[PDB]
Amino acid sequence: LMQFTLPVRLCKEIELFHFDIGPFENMWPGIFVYMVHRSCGTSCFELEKLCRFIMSVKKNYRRVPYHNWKHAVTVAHCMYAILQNNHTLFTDLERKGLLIACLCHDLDHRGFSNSYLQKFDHPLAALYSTSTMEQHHFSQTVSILQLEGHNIFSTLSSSEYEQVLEIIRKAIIATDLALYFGNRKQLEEMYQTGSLNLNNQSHRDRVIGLMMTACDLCSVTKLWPVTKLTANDIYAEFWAEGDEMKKLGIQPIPMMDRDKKDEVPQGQLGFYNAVAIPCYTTLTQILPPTEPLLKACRDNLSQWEKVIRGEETATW
Ligand SMILES: CNCCN(C)C(=O)c1cnn(C)c1C(=O)Nc1ccn2cc(-c3ccccc3)nc2c1
Ligand SMILES: [Mg+2]
Ligand SMILES: [Zn+2]
Repeated sequence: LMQFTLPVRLCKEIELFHFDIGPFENMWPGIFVYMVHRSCGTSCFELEKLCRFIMSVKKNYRRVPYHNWKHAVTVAHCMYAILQNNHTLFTDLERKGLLIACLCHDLDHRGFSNSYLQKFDHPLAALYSTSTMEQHHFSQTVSILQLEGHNIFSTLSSSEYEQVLEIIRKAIIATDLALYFGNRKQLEEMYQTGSLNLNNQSHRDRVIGLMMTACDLCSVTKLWPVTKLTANDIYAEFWAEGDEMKKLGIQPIPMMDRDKKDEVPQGQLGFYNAVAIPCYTTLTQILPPTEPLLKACRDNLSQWEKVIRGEETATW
C-alpha cells in the first residue's frame, strides 16, 4: 500500500485538539487524506476518487477572508480529534460521512450571513427560506458527488449511500448557528434528566449537531496567537457585510459595524459567555475526552478579559 505520512512535528501535533494546519495550502489535501486514513481506514475510499473529490471541493471554496478552504480543513481537523478520542462511540458510516461533511460544510460561501441574503433579496433566500447558505452548501456537496469519477461512496449500497448523505445533510444544516441554541438546550435537558440515549438516532443527530458547532467555532479552542489572528479574518467578513447593509440603507448589528472595532474585546467576551463556553461545556458532558476544547476556550476567555483590562493589546 501507499500510506500517507506527515513530517515528525505534524505527525505528533495533528493529534492535539489545538493543532493549526499551517500556511502551506498545498499540504492541506495530504493532511485531510492522512486524517481520513487514520479515523476511517485506508479502504474507506479509493485514493484516486478521494483526491479528485478534494480538489473539486477546494475549487468551489471562494477567496474570502474566513469562510475559505483553510476553514474547511480546520473544521475537519477538529472533527478528526473528536473522532480519534471517542473512537468506540461512532459507526462506520458516521466515520465515512463526518470528515466529508466538515470539508464541504461551507462550500461556495461568499462571506455573507443568511440575514444579509434575506435583506438583499438574493435568489438563494427564495429557494431556501431557513438555513439559506447551509442548504446551499449541501446542494453544492451533492453536485460535486455527482460529477464523473467523484462518487467517493461508490462501494456503498443504495440504502447505505442514502444514510451517509443524510448524516452529511443534517451535519451541514447543524452549522447554522441559529439552530445551535435550541439543539444545545435539548441536549442539556436530556443529559441532566439522564434521558440521553446514543442508541436513539434522533439523539445521535443532536450529538453530531453539537459536534459540528464545536468544530465550526474551533478558532476559540486554539492557542491565543492563532485565536487572535483568526478573529481578524472573521471581522474582515463581518465588517464587509456591515458595509453592504449600510449600502441597503439598513443599520448593521454592532459586530458588523467597522466603526465599533474598539468594542471587539467586549464582543468576544459576550460571544464566549453566550455561545462558546456553553457549547464546549455540553460537549464535554456528553464526550468527556473533548475536555481540551473547553480548557482552551476558557484560556482564550481569560485572554480577552486581559485585553479589556489593557494588559494585552489586540491589533488588526
Ligand atoms: C458560526 N457562524 C456565525 C458567525 N461566526 C463565524 C461566529 O459567530 C464566530 C465563529 N468563531 N468566532 C470566534 C465567531 C465570533 O467571533 N462571533 C461573534 C459573535 C458575536 N459578536 C459580537 C461582537 C461585537 C463586536 C463589536 C461590538 C459589539 C459586539 N463580536 C462578535 C463575534
Ligand atoms: Mg457556515
Ligand atoms: Zn463554517
